[PDB]
Amino acid sequence: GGDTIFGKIIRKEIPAKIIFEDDRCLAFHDISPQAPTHFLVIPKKHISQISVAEDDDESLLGHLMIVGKKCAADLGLNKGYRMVVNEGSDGGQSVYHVHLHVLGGRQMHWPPG
Amino acid sequence: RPGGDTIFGKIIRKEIPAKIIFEDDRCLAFHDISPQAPTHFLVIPKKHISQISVAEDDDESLLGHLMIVGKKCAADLGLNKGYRMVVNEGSDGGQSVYHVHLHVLGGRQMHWPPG
Repeated sequence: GGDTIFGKIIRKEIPAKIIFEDDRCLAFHDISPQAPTHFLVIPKKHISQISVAEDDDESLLGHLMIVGKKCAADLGLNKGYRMVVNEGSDGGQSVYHVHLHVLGGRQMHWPPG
Repeated sequence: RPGGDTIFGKIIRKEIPAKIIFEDDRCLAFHDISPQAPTHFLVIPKKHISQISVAEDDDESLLGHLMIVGKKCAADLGLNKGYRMVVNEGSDGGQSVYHVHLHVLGGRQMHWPPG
């Protein structure tokens, strides 16, 4: 799981509002939401940041996006939504465990930050 | 015509020019014509998928390949302080071209919320 708060969430050591879980990822609502619906999809494998993901991680990263879009449909986001991965300081990455943001329920604007 | 006839299908088939960063059998990376950051490029599959909400379960590897190519191109472009990847879905997501595309933006501090 890793040495971050997201590792604690994976290990069920602190609570989170879990939306979906399987053997390789976990989706849960963001504790500081930026849209009426704002959740995260994270791998259970501790990849600290997208910049260090290996080629063998391709299917896992794609799995996060497929889970993300299936959860978005399940949460009723039929008008659309935005998916975000942050990397590093300029990207605004807040936890050094790879995570996919999914935001919806309001108009998302341009530029995306 | 393989890839469809959105602007991105035309770019895939070299019918409309673009500033290409990387190309392989599965995807194409090229700079955005209206950049929202000092570096702003797109990674698209060559397979036509209109939007992420209709991607199939067996598109997992392809979607992940977009992100791996995105981060490898970011490194090759010297985005050593980081970057943001964005996929827009539908009207609320701000989608304007219905051929799946991953944005990669960097070269400045990105703000929160992401739009």
